[PDB]
Amino acid sequence: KSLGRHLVAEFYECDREVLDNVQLIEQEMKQAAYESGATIVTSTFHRFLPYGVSGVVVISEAHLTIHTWPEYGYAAIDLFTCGEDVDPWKAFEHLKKALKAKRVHVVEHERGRYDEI
Amino acid sequence: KSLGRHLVAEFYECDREVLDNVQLIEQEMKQAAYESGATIVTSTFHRFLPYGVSGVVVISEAHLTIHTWPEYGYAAIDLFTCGEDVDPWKAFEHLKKALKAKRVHVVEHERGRYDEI
Repeated sequence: KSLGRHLVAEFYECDREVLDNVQLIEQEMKQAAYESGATIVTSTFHRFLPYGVSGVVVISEAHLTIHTWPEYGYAAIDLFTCGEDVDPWKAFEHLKKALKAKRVHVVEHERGRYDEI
Repeated sequence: KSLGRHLVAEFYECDREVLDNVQLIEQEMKQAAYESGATIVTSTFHRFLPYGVSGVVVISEAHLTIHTWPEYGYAAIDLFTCGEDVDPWKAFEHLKKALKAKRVHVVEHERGRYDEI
């Protein structure tokens, strides 16, 4: 149907200690990419004091990104995967559990629809 | 009304040679980040084989990403920016021009709505 599947997710009421832990966030993001069966290309995570954590796990022709706002218990997550063998929802599940999100809103986009290309 | 603005764009019928030029793509992506008013934290580009370029420019609490499919003249672009000072539509303009897309579809998402946070 499409080259890739992309989940644009809003995570609310997360564990704020976790959202402010850059080493833990990177760990859980890499674990999520593994759960989805994705192949990791590179991974870069950082936390600059005035903010929360930001990071990206670049995968084959796609990416998993996260930007956290500990002060609001909120996280902006994007799970973009390519290939019928890579499931964005597996990454979503692991992350939802790891961040202890109590409320989520997710929009799923078909990136590169075959009838559009 | 929200922490950030997010453009999910589909670029069709792009200059396939540009889509497969990893150095040029990197230049236009960082330049697009400049024109939008964002602050680049880091960036990482990789070329997919036999064809394709992947890249992510991490900015303050956000990101700009691109995944190209030269064999289809298609590129999946994401322009997520935070702050009233950064406008994702400027990056879009620069990229539309750089890739010479002849048809584009863009969805704008509000990431982290204040009324939800």
